[PDB]
Amino acid sequence: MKLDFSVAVHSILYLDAHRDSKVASRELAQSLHLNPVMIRNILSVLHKHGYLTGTVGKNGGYQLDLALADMNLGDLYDLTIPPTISYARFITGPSKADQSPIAANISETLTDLFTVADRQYRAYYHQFTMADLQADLNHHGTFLQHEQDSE
Amino acid sequence: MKLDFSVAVHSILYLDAHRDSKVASRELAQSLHLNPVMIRNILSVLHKHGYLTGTVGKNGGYQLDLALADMNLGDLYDLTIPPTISYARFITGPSKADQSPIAANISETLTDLFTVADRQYRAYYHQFTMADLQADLNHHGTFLQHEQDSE
Repeated sequence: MKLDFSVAVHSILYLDAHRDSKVASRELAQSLHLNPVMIRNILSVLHKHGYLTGTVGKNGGYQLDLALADMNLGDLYDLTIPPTISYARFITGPSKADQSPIAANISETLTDLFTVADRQYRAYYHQFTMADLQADLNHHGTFLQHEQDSE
Repeated sequence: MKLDFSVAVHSILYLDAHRDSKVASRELAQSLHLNPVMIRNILSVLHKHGYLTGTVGKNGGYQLDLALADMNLGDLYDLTIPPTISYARFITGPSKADQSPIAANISETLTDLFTVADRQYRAYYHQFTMADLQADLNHHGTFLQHEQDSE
């Protein structure tokens, strides 16, 4: 399901190359090298949130008529890979009085740790747009250079 | 397997509370609420890398004789959850001439994107030590306050 971000990125880029066209799921799935059943949900999510138009029926399909420069990459990431609230699967000890100091406190400490860390991760993508991503696709090493420049 | 970080954190904290003792896997597993078979590997990894001593046999077990202040949290994170090099499972298109511009370039662009983002994530933990983590366990909200102070 973390594949969803790439499905969205790849689909937006594909639609940007074919702005004169409605593109059905089957055509997008060919390009993404996926079963349509596996991308249908993401295309629907992008449609519902205003990324894509989506006419139904014969010769219907998805179409992009907005600018990549207006699509924050972090907004896209956050939509396709929504933030975790519960980190319980990654935390040891008990679940929710004679808890040991460690057992009683570990879940709240790690939850805060992982949540802050995840905000720092997600902050990275918010610096960029889909136009930056398209820039990198055309001139490789652009993200790597941005990292060097920041360091 | 991302549970491994918490297993290591929790085990180090447990051993810090019992520095007069050798603690066998069975005792640690009781505290972590895990089967010993599931923590044996991490305790071995921590031992091999100098975190813990580990005498074998009757009344043997693990023992901590180093300072939490000397254990970088990011070093620990990186050891227990090693960096991904291949992001192929999270990337669409083809695998490694008539590739479309998008298909030919997406894997390298997303790989760079995800790799840089992951360095920014991992940088977060490198700011702290196990003594900071123990501080938060005893006074909750310490990591949250550090985030506010940074903002």
